[PDB]
Order: sequence, then C-alpha cells, then structure tokens
Amino acid sequence: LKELIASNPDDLTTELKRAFRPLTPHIAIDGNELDALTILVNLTDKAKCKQKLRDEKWWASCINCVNYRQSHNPKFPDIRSEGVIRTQALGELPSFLLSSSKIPPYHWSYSHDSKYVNKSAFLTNEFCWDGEISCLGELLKDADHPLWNTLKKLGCSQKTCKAMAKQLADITLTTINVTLAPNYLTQISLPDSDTSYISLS
RNA sequence: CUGAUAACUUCACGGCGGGCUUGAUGUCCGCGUCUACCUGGUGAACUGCCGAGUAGGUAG
Repeated sequence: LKELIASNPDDLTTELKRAFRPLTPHIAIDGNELDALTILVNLTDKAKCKQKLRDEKWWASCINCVNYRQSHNPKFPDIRSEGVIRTQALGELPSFLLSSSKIPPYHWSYSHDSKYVNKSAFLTNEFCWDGEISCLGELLKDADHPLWNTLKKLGCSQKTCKAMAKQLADITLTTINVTLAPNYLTQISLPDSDTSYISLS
C-alpha cells in the first residue's frame, strides 16, 4: 500500500518493476491512475513517449497470455510439463491444517514459455483499484466499466479495437487442462477405503 | 501400492616478511575440647635315652 510515497522518493526506475511482479505487497492505483496504466502498457519490450505499443496487432500477443494464468504451477519442479490449472481449493479445512485455503488466492501468474514473459504485462498484474484486490484482465471484459475512458485518454485506440475487447475475453476462469500421457506429470495412488483406490497428482 | 518408476559432479594449486610490558608495595590483633569403659586358652601336646651342648640326635 505504497502508491505515491513509493512513486517518488527518488531512488531508481525498477522500484515499480519490483512492485507489480507478484512477490511483494500490492499497491492501490486510485489517485494517480493514468500515470500507472502508462507503465503496464510500456512493460512489454525490455511515459507517453515510447509509444506505437497501443493500437496495433500488439493486442494479438496481449490476448493470448490471459488463457495461461496458472493458479497452480504444473511446471514445478520439472521444466517440460504441459498444463493449465486454474481452480480454487474445492472445499474447506479444519483449524490445524495449513494449506492454500487458509490464505486468499490472488497471486496467479503466466507460465507458458520464454518469449511472452514481458508481453504478458498489462493484463496479468494486480493493482487494487478502489475496493477489490483485482487484476487488469478480469475487469476489462465488459462494457460498463470505469477507468476505460482513460484508455481513451490516449488518443490512439479506435472504437473498433474496443469491439474485440468486448467479446474476446468471455468465459475463461475455471478450466483444468492436463493430459496424463505423454506427459512428465507425477502421479500416485492411495486407498480411499478397503475396496478401491484413488489416483491423484 | 511411497511429489510414483530410472540416475557417477569432476580434473589442477607455496600466505608471507619485521618486533623490549614496564616502574612502586607491612595482613594483623584474641583463644581450656572433655567426662565413662572386662575381649572370654577350665584339665588340655605328657615321660625318658645318647651326646661336653640353649647345637644335634633317639624312644612309647
């Protein structure tokens, strides 16, 4: 919760880059808003000056990263492991069993390949607009949404590139897609009673 | 029916040079240890003989 206090203490550039990457406490983009959304649209290459990253087929590489957001990481710890898993805990746990039902689930991150790491900006970072701690890509998938005339603060995005952001991101955030063969996933089997056995990965 | 099933981290190596802990010093004064104590071998292994013999031998 260090939004403008951490914006200009005159340290260095990458204080913000350490602050959006989800291994840190969040910030809350409420007061100074257009100067922060010009950062995430400029975190793709590795303000308002290094443009032509706005209203092009840039969005074709920008839309492909929202499918791969990975609640759970199927590549841990072996590298070659294809899979997409995004589902919460499915139930509840008692008082003395620590798991990820006991902490809230808001640090999910792109894990597909090497090239699209920087181009997975602008829709996979989390910025706490006024209430909700929320991302940027699970918000711009509807029409009647604020901080979207601030997309028109930049006089570049025509309202036919708005017409794709209407209907591209429609139903995505519940899937599980792993195929057990041929794959490098681990799996075991355990008894559920003295009659059958349940496999689990 | 085990975060399941399989798995060689390896090769080479100079820590070295030099060096003054010193000067001075009063532990002293006094002092009652004492009283009382059963160790218990019955008669029991006795008497000659040779040799000058507190040595040596020898009898039943």
